[PDB]
Amino acid sequence: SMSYTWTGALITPCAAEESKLPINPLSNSLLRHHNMVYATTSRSASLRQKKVTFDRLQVLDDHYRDVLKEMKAKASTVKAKLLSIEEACKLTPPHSAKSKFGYGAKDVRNLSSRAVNHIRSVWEDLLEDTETPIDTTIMAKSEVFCVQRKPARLIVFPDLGVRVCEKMALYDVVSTLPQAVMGSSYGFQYSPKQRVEFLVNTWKSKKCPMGFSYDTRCFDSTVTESDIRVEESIYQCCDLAPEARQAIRSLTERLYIGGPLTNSKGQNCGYRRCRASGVLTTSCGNTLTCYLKATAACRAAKLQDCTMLVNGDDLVVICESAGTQEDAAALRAFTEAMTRYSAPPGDPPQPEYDLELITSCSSNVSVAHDASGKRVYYLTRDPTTPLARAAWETARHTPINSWLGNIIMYAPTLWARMILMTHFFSILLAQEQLGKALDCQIYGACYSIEPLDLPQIIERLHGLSAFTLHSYSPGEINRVASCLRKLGVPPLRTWRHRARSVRAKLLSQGGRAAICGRYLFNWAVRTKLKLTPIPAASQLDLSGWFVAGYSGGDIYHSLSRAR
Ligand SMILES: Nc1cc(Cn2c(C(=O)O)c(-c3ccc[nH]c3=O)c3cc(C(F)(F)F)ccc32)ccn1
Repeated sequence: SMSYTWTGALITPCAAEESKLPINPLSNSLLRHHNMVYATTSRSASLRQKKVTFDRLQVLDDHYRDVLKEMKAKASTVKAKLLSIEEACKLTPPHSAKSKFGYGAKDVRNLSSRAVNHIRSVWEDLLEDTETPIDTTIMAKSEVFCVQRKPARLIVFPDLGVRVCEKMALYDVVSTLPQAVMGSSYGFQYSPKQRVEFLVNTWKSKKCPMGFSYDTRCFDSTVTESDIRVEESIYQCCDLAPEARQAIRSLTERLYIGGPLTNSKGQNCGYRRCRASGVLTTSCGNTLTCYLKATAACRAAKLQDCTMLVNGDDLVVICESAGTQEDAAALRAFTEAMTRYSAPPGDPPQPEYDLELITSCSSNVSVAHDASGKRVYYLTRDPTTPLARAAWETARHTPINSWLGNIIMYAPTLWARMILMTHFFSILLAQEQLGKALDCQIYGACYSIEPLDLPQIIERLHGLSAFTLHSYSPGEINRVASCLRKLGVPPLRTWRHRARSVRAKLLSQGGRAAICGRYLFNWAVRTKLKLTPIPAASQLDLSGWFVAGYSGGDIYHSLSRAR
């Protein structure tokens, strides 16, 4: 069937859309080639519509059926809980899109009578009605990139009342079931330090390793109605409350498999028969589907001792090499099986014989040295998109601060330490906003974090070595330096000067600011301060941080204030 059908009504914006990076003094201190930075808008939605619209031909075989039964046997160990309305309301982001039924996210979080009454009526309707397609809104996503232009991605999501109900029926399932089924292959259970440990240990565990990343073209569009019902067959192996079983059945038929698309103007836009990007099950569903297809494809290809690491549609496979020619042929056979399963590649996969050459989750393993000169593996990535987005976020107040998420996840990197920490600490200190909580996203969930808590967060996620790395690889240094020239970012010598300045100011303030000056900026001075474990680090409650993926799932993970 066609992934989408369209009526001809346009994908419309709800307000004015900015596509150009503003010319602002603060963003210009970071990045001077402003014309290279752009934001996607609904103006390019028709280009995206053409790309995502195609017929799927799916052919399943015994390898696929065998893997599925093995996955279901593991899912059969899970007992999932129904969340109460209050628990589901507390998981709603404060700025989540308001309902069309007269209430918004603040009303949901406050358990207002109107929000609660409407959520209760939506829940009862899921229990009673197994068939009526649930309406969804389609919007073009506003995302920032550097030139060389991408068309806007499309987001499809149901009303606020439905999203609260999805959490009630499925939040516990999507949070616990993926690790139960996929074990060590489930990527979202790892902090960045654990992910690098898993990759390095997996690579080193092979007698002669070969690895490859597999990029599916327009993954959500390749997901079939059969794939979504197969995904439901896995959820149904859980021990579930009867209302949760019915809600999952109803949500699968009325929402997950497909449904009508409405634009921001309320006009009927078309019909979807593939994965919706904005539902609670998107991450879990994509991860399970990708794992199932790849596991089965590995068997069809006769790839030996395969270890997968999956996060949504992002897949990396590490296996036992059979020689370059045999691997080359087995990888073509893997791609052929993935294509039969309706997961064709975007770029054909390439066999890799060096772990640092593999790019997975846009990131690669690199090596630096700690204070003792000991090799430390860590994950890095090309800093182009992070810097372009940090420039945008400096010029415009944005709901999600990718710069903050990037400092947290890429804390050991040369570019996060020298540029992002320096730039934002300098601005926030000048604004007396170091203690102001900002929103960022980790594995798709929203967190409210104060920049002053960064040292202890970084220590937990990466270890104290995140504050001592030096002797970065020439390849990593060249990539950063070349990115700075391309974007017109001041050179690393300028960042060192600026860091010494903000470090001095931070130390002069004492308290949490001085801890930031000591730990975050020790790289900027020859006279190193002694770095010991931060007491606050062991006290941090990072439960929920690296458990599961929630992209598009409308999840907020910071504490709810009492009432
Ligand atoms: N492109 C992708 C990424 C993922 C998963 N993912 C995300 C994500 O946005 O979900 C981040 C991630 C990066 C920055 C801020 N917040 C985050 O969550 C991240 C960072 C690392 C690491 F390299 F830093 F370890 C590894 C995997 C990561 C899944 C599918 N496609």
